[PDB]
Amino acid sequence: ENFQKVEKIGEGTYGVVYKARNKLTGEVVALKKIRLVPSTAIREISLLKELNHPNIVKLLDVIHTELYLVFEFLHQDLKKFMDASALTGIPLPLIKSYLFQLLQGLAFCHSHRVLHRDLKPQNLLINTEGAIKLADFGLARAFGVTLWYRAPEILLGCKYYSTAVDIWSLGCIFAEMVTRRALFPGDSEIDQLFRIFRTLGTPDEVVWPGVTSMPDYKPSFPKWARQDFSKVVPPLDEDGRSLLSQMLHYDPNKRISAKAALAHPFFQDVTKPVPHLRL
Ligand SMILES: CC(C)(O)Cn1cc(-c2nc(NC3CCN(S(=O)(=O)C4CC4)CC3)ncc2C(F)(F)F)cn1
Repeated sequence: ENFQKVEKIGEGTYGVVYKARNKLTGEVVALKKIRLVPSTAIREISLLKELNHPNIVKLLDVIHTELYLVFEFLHQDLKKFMDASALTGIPLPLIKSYLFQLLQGLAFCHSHRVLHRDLKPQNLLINTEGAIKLADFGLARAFGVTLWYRAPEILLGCKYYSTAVDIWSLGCIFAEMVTRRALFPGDSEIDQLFRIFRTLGTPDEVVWPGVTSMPDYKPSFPKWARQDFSKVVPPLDEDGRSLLSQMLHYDPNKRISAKAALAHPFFQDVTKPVPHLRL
């Protein structure tokens, strides 16, 4: 009744997303219809209405009548942009700008103990003004599949994972912007873990204390040597490779925080370019 659906723009784990217009006000929004409401989800989603930041997609309204989530609408995601930019690549100053802004978004959310848990290029939304924003923060915790961006602690069965899972995912996305190919495109959970291990080396107690005690760890995992890191994201410079290395540390406690990543020398020359978007 209150929204005219314009077109289907996405499908998440929790429901279909439509571009829609408010019939009273004329505001254009993204309207997510949540699939099959538990009272704890209502309370958790209501708290996310408060979590406002320029690099977080705004949750405008929660409508529990007879659950719909009304979000800010952006015109493109980073997957479509990367695919449009595949001949030439995204220029490094724009990659750097986007990574910086996404680390600002993560630093804000993490400072409020809110995790994303499922970052992927389709969750990263851009506009014509050079902004990039994170979509879906806090929904995984509120409500309770691409594996390519999943942290190794998740894949090894850790129940009580941390803000570090989002840094991992963002490092994977960073690498993909630079190289124009997904870093770890696994098509099952074991294929995902084995692709990580084939690049970064099979983890052991030296690099990741406690790893051999993790729920899904098996002593029978093959033991791959770690690849030379300059083979992973050529031709990214040593500042970018250093930052990526720190985002992809196995040990979640060693992995760089969003806040510390913002201070990395890679961002010494950061700027805010505007992308040419074809809408
Ligand atoms: C993935 C998910 C799980 O995040 C759920 N999901 C959420 C959205 C969403 N989408 C938009 N805008 C769209 C962005 C993609 N582009 S595209 O590149 O032309 C198209 C993909 C080819 C169309 C416009 N704006 C806001 C949101 C929200 F606020 F809801 F996040 C889309 N899917």
